[PDB]
Amino acid sequence: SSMILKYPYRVVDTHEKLKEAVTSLQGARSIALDIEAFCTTDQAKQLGRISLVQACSDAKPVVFLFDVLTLTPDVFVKDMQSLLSDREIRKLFFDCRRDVEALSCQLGVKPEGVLDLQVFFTAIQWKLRSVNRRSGMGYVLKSVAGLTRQEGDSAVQTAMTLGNRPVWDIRPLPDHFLEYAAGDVRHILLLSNYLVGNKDVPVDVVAVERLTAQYVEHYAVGKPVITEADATPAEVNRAWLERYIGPGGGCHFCGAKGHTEAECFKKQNGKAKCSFCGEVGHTARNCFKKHPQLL
Ligand SMILES: Nc1ccn([C@@H]2O[C@H](COP(=O)(O)O)[C@@H](O)[C@H]2O)c(=O)n1
Ligand SMILES: Nc1ccn([C@@H]2O[C@H](COP(=O)(O)O)[C@@H](O)[C@H]2O)c(=O)n1
Ligand SMILES: [Mn+2]
Ligand SMILES: [Mn+2]
Ligand SMILES: [Zn+2]
Ligand SMILES: [Zn+2]
Repeated sequence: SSMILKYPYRVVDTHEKLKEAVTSLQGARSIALDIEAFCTTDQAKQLGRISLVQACSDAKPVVFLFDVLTLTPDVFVKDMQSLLSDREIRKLFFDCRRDVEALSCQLGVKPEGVLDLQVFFTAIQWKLRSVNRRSGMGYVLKSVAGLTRQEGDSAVQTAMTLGNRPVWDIRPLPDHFLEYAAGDVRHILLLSNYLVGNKDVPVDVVAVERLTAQYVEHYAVGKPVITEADATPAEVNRAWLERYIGPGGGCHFCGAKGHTEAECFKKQNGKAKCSFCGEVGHTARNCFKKHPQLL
């Protein structure tokens, strides 16, 4: 878990390095994936030109940064297609919608065996609280693993937030861009250890796989997606949650949707609080301090 965050990045920008990277990823059970794309003038939904594809698997302690721009999409696809198409190797994503659209549109490939960890988290929230909101990476790492992320380089982040320039076109890439690019795939693989193969997780992995497959089918159609699967960008389709995860949950104490019994203020505020000694759990009439004859 802690070891994954210390994986160094290896830039893959030659045919020789690509063949070696493929060989490693071919022996994996799970591969975390992400993309860095050109920032657009529109700042649109559809990702710009693919610059990097980031990969980090369980087979080797390393983050591959595939320079798709240098290699070209044709070279990258020829060596990575069957790997991406192999359903026996799980492809991990954190919000896969735009990435899947980009892989379909720009690279001509639809990945198989996809698991979307953002959707996984929302599916847990649906099961327990009838909440269909998508949460950011920082929130999910905190909530699931207890970690607080460092946060990205601010000059890198400001350049992306401005969106007046491609940013990821420039070669060679400076180290603080390469480190920024490598960050999310480390976090994704780390999250999979907490969410996948864990009996305390109240949703089955196969159910989230099938829910993720609906996203992949919707977003990998060989062309730009006009109609979104979700009502707003920061939520998950409720009918899809109903179908693949089941009914939404709620508080077992007060009956309300939006929180669990462990978070319930009505439960905690409703407990007996001793007016004489202040302790929760008994009243003053049953207090041993106030009434030592009881002890
Ligand atoms: N405009 C938006 C707003 C949110 N989102 C998604 O919803 C998540 C939660 O965003 P908020 O932090 O705004 O709640 C983001 O991490 C992102 O995946 C999006 O993709 N587009
Ligand atoms: N943690 C929480 C959150 C909400 N609640 C209660 O649940 C009810 C409905 O919650 P919302 O206000 O989120 O809709 C309210 O009566 C609120 O006080 C609670 O008792 N504990
Ligand atoms: Mn992404
Ligand atoms: Mn990223
Ligand atoms: Zn409650
Ligand atoms: Zn007392």
